[PDB]
Amino acid sequence: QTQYYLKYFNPEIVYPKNARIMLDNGDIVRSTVVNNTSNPNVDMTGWVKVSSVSQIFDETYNITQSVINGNLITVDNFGAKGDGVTDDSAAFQAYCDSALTGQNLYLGAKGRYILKNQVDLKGKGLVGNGCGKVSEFYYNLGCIDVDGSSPDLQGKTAFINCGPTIQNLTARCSNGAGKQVSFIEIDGYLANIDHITLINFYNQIVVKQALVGFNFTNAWLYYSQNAGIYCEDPLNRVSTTGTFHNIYFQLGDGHAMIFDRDVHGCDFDNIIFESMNGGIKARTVAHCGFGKFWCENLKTATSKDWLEVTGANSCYGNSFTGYVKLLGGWTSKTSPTLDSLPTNNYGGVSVSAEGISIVNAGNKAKMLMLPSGFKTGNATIDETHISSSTVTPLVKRRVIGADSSGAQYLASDTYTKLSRKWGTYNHGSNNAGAFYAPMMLTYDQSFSTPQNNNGWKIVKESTGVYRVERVSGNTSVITNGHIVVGSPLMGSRLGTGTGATHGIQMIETYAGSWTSYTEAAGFKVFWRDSSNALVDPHRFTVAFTATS
Amino acid sequence: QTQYYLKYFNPEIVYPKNARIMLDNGDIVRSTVVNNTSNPNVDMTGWVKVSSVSQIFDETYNITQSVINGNLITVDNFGAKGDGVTDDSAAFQAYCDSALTGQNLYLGAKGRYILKNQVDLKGKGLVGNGCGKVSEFYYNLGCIDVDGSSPDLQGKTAFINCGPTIQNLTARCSNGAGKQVSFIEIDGYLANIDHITLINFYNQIVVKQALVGFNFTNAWLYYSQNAGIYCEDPLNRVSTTGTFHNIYFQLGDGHAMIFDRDVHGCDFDNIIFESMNGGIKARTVAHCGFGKFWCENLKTATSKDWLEVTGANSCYGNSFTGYVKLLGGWTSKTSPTLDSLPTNNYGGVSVSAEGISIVNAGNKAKMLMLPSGFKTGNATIDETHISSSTVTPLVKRRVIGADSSGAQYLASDTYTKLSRKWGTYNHGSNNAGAFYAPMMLTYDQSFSTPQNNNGWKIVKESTGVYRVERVSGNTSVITNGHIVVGSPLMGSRLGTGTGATHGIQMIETYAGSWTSYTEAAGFKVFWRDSSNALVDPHRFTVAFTATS
Amino acid sequence: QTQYYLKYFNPEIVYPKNARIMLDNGDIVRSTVVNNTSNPNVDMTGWVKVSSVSQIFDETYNITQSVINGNLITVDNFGAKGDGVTDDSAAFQAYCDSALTGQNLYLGAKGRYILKNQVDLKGKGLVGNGCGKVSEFYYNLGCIDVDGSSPDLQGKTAFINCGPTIQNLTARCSNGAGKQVSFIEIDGYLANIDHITLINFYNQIVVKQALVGFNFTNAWLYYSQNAGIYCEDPLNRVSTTGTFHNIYFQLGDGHAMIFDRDVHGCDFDNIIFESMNGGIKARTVAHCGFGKFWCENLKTATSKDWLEVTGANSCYGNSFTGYVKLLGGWTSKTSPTLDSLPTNNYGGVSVSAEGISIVNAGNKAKMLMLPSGFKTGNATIDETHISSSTVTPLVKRRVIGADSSGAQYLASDTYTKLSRKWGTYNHGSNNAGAFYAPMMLTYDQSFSTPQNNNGWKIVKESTGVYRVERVSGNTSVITNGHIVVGSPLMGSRLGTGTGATHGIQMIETYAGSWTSYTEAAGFKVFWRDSSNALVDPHRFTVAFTATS
Repeated sequence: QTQYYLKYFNPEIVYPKNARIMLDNGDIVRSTVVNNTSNPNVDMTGWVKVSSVSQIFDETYNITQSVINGNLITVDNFGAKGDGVTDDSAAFQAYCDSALTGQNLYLGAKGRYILKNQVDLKGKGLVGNGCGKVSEFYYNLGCIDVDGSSPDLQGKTAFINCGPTIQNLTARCSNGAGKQVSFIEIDGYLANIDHITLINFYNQIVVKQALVGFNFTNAWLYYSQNAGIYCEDPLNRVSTTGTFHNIYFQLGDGHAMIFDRDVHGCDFDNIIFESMNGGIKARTVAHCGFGKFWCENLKTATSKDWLEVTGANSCYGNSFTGYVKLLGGWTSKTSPTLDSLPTNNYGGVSVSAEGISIVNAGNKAKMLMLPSGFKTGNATIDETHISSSTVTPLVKRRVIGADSSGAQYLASDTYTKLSRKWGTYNHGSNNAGAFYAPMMLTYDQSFSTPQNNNGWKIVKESTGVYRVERVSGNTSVITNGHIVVGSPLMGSRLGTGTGATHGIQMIETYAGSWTSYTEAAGFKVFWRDSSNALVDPHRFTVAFTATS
Repeated sequence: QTQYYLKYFNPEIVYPKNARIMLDNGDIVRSTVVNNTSNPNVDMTGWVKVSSVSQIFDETYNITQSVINGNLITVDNFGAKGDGVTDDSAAFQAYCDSALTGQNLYLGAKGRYILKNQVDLKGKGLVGNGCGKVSEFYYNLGCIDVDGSSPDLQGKTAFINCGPTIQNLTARCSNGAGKQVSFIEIDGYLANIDHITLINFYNQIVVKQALVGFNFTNAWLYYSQNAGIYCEDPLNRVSTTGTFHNIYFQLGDGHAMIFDRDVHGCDFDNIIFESMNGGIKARTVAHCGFGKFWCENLKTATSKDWLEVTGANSCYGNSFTGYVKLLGGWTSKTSPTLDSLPTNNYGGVSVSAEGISIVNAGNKAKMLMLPSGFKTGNATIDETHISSSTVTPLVKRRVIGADSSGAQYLASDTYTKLSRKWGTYNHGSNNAGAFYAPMMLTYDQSFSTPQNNNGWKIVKESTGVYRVERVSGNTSVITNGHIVVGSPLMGSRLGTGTGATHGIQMIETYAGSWTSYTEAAGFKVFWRDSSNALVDPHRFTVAFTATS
Repeated sequence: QTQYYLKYFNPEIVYPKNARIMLDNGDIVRSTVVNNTSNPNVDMTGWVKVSSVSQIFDETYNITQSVINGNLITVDNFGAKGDGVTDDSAAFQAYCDSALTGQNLYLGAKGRYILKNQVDLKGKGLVGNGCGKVSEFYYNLGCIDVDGSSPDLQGKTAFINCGPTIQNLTARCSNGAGKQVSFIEIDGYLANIDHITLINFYNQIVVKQALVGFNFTNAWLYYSQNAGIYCEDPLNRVSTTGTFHNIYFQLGDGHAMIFDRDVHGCDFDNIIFESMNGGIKARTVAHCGFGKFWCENLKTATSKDWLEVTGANSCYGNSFTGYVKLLGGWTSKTSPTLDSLPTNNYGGVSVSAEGISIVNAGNKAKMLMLPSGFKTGNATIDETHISSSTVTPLVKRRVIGADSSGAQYLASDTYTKLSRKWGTYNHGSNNAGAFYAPMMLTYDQSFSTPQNNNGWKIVKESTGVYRVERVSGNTSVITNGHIVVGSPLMGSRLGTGTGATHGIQMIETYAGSWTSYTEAAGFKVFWRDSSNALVDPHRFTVAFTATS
């Protein structure tokens, strides 16, 4: 009054419904009741503040601005400044303690949020305001900036009790060298971590308990002092089913990842180690998948394995199925071309352009396929059936030429207990053929015991008459076989040089077995001198086959 | 009265531009025109409500709060309470029917949003307010909570006509046991589903039509009654190019995934089945990739395959290239070590620490590489050229020792139509050498037909004279070959035991072929008794080579 | 003027603290100072506008609406209309130039944002308002719509200097056919691109410099005129460590991806080419991973390789470890079954249901494993040790039958410098056995030089007496060997047909070596006629072994 509007509360006045006056601070209040005689400066019953968002409406929706302000709540709602100077830890904590906030903590649109004290997320996840490059340009636009010089953070993790989300985040530690300040603690059971950039800290990601259903992707993890990702697993729960994809570890003083204990069934792919002092370290790595790794340079170390498994025979069952690039000091115990050890191999299948190989932890056996053919780690190559119960022989087929139409002809071999052959075929005359590796067997009267081949031995029956005979228990037979008798050493083991002439006679299995069915138990060799008298060589060879 | 501000409309007054009065409800209006005589209680032409966000400005931008309220719109804008009690289905529908809303439906920051009626998304995608763990703690902070006890949802899907996005979402069905309430229907063509947690429901994800360009990742799918993901494909369009990564299926009464029909070119990786009653089931699985699976325990079943393909020879072309962990009843038809069947194999390549194998659906053939060597499923191993047209022989090289420098010496074999040899070398004297598997061929006058090896047979020419000769059509030759004659059976097939002495004579291909060029068609064998008289054995063997 | 509220500034009046009056435009101002005599129409010192959000409070937080409006800032804050008509480029630029905005540029909830001029993102990333299907329905709800008919955009990229984020975005170019308008330029070092849909444009994604730590996933890239993704790398920095997953390239006039130069250590998986005119093209592709590709139809081309590498021997070290589906004209140079070339193979390991193979770029060698066995590209298969220094022989073991318990019996072979054998065993009599490939060696007086096998030759000592002897430098020995003498050609090279009878005598290495220890240097062959007189064959064979 008169030429401006201003009226303060007057205890003599009765204010009607909708009457407006000013509080002593100048803010306008509106009476919501008839006959209002209450002083709004001490009692707001029957009054509302007109500048409150509960009294402001969006006519598009016919709701209050108060309701619209529930759409997105951030740390800015709780007084966070994000100004690169002011400690926002209390505001972050108030956010996490509030009944109004959702599953995650959110940053405001723009801000470098300083934290000088530990924040207990109380099970809330963490969502930032962008996943930036490792530069001041991005830190100034949007990040969490933990004050590593703060005495209350020394030896501690900046965020504890994180929920199942860390995403869309840039977070650094400033002035924390030597202070062992780690960034965030998150439980290993059920996590999605994606699109993060972490800078400095001791341990960047501290996994609590053990991995299970833990997914981690698209992370730039720079300058950690101890580890990018650390999992102590103090109760030895055994980590499983963790995925680690698209991670760039750069210029860390320690390792990329440290598991103090055991990891099973985890997957690692498209990982970069650039100037780290260690790759992935674990006690036990079992049935894990490893894809592409790019390992280039070491910070201060001279030589490090990209994967370091400390337990004896504790690296096994793995799939090393991406190329591992090694430059500037990195080594590998998983290459297909690596020679096997008798024990403590990094067990698994290894597949890359280097080779296709497979090895177990506790044995020398290793097979490798290369463009040239095959290599073995134990000087042995087995060929058998997939079924352990099948006891048939194998047949090998091999291209040896063409048939008359010009198509490839694959010839079949034979390798049974009784026969070794390699098939062939004459397409001119249309006849099968074969090449033979016969049984060879030598008689020598100077042997302490008779030589035996496959259940046959040679014995003297009488002067000039020798039996190539079956020993007890040999029930196998010769069927239509080939027979060659070798050269005699006469008179002594050295031989005199005199000769002799041989003939043979078959030994039947039953009466008529040979005559009628070309089945024989064995055969006799008869030796005679130039006067056709029976004579005894000191030593002689025979060669024969058990089939045609 | 003059001690407070309150003036209602008066029809006798002319209100100037910018004059303020109160509506009968107490809200202030401002005249926007000169000479205003319109009653704002019945006609707002020429007036504006001052408490509207269209009349409130952010001076930082010189725009109205109305404009700023277009940045993010959620179901809260349409009256959703998210209070764990109130049915918000009408508010969700209003959101989807609004001209103001964008591609997706969004939840507000905090809320447990109850739905008691089906929501038609009208092509909008769905974005939640967090991907939480499977616990009341997260449901209370942020989720959709479908009332499965609602009669209007029995046997139906809660959300229909979903757009190409489902993300950042926690959704449960409460009190829906036995009511067959499914969560969401989404078209198979062009989808991105990521970072979701779904709890209960009959089918959690209902795919409409068939997959193509369908990407699904980072999902915790717990307690489904029938399937985590169901694709009927009623028109048999054939699903393709679907990706399924980082999915944790736990404690479902049915399967993880059910395809009633056919799936081609899809990828499955880092999947967990924990206490399910079934894995992935399909009619046909063709040219799909399968990576790491962790399969642990069954809910009520005793034995289930992790992958179940029902069609005969309908599992083929696949890549089973991650380790499949099997615990507590899970089985597999895809292990590298599994024996092949004559038909209905789960066709594909299988690569893990268990082995490297390859098999087709409709045939017994299967090759397996292990640390020890090789195993075959059909008792056969072929060795040939990659080209089907090449008809040269192969050469196998094998390490047999060292050369004089101490380097590995790989010796070469020979396997042609006419020669079987294994090479060697003497590095002391610097001479090549070889081991031989000769052709063997036996004459027997008791044979019904002459024995033939590779186009050669033995025939009697005259008393004591035999030709080892080429049959009609055999145009192959012996070049500088080795010849051994075997032992004679005289007088009868059994043999008398008398002997005989042999000599040979070559059979030339043309005049001088042997004498000048060591080429022969064959050779004659001459047999004589101890008086040097020509004599006829009943049966005898020869062994010879076609090369030196 | 008593029946409404309106008072303008009066220079005669002294306004107390909290007094309210109207500016000449009608907006209310409140005095913040005592004794206020300043005209708020020309000087706002000592006054505040009551309709400003700095003067509106959310009592839930006790903060101003101004603070809450810092939670999310979009292009709408800078006057963008998103109305499908108005050019918003100036608003987008103002956003990027503002001190108030964070790491990324954001779109408002709903809008089709027209851009007629280039926007310089100034290092900000780009976040849209949804990743939609390729349809007007989604463009109308939320997208960037670049006006390709704008002369100022011809031959240019619409967005330059993008930060490390492109996500949640739909962007099209309208009316740009032939105008070479590209969408966005982003640096190759440190990027996360995900959940995007791009429609038309010349190059959709223009990578500046070279890839490193570049992650790209979940993209629908339709109708590009030249390339979905283009990387010039003008300085030949060499691209590395880029990931390209879940990309659907459809109906482009050019290629999916074009690298003008070199790519190392990159990963490509779950990619679709549908009616493109080219796949991935690069100069050099080194140590890259390729997973599943679905290649179906060409737009106007007749035949195209899914991967096209132009440099000679510049495709090497790769992993082709997913199935590549080829339909409607697409071809491949990476199939396991493809025959090798002598040079310019697409080098790498290839693993799918088609086969398991490995090949290098610059050599014919290629090994392939199939269900049937093995195939080689160079007519050769090697078998050796993984270690290059090991010089022992190998032993091959092969199933040939069963032992007496019915278990598989694997027999061992022998292949040394001196011995070729295949083992067997008689489980009836419990005796080992063997099949033999002996050394064969022929004497021929018509040879210009003696035949030598493995350091042994045959020489005439005297009439009828021949030495099978070691040549100079052969220090190897026969130990308990088998000896077979072959058939004599008498009188001439052709032979007369007369015979002869042989005997042998060993040649010792030292006195008693044979007699006592069965060690020999060689052996003599003695030939005699039917009168027992020494005689000289023209030619004869021997066969012997160096071991028993």
